[PDB]
Amino acid sequence: EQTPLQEALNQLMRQLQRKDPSAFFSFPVTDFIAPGYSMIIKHPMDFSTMKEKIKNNDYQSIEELKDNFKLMCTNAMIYNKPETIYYKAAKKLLHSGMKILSQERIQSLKQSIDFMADL
Ligand SMILES: COc1cc(-c2cn(C)c(=O)c3cnccc23)cc(OC)c1CN(C)C
Repeated sequence: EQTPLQEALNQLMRQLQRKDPSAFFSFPVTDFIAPGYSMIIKHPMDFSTMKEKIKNNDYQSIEELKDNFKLMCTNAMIYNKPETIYYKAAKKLLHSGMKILSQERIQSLKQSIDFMADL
């Protein structure tokens, strides 16, 4: 049993994950695979945590999910240097994600979500 907001967040989530076919951003970055990551990135974020926040109804607006998505890409652009494949994939993912999470699309969903309340 999910609210219209939760289901809209999951559809956007699945569309965002299709822009990351390499699964670079599907799971948290550990210190084991990236030394000093916990000491450099103060607010780590990844697709798995965002999906967990959706299922626990932690997200309030699509904008909050969009803020986490921006944080996810910018984190990779701080820890990784501009030549790295992680930096370049994060830059491309962020740009694609901003078109998906555009104010135009966030709006069509806000109306449909609202129309599913108050009968
Ligand atoms: C959690 O798992 C993975 C994380 C990364 C990964 C991501 N980001 C954003 C980074 O900045 C990063 C920085 N240094 C080293 C690694 C990463 C890469 C993976 O493989 C290439 C896997 C493993 N498979 C799921 C694909």
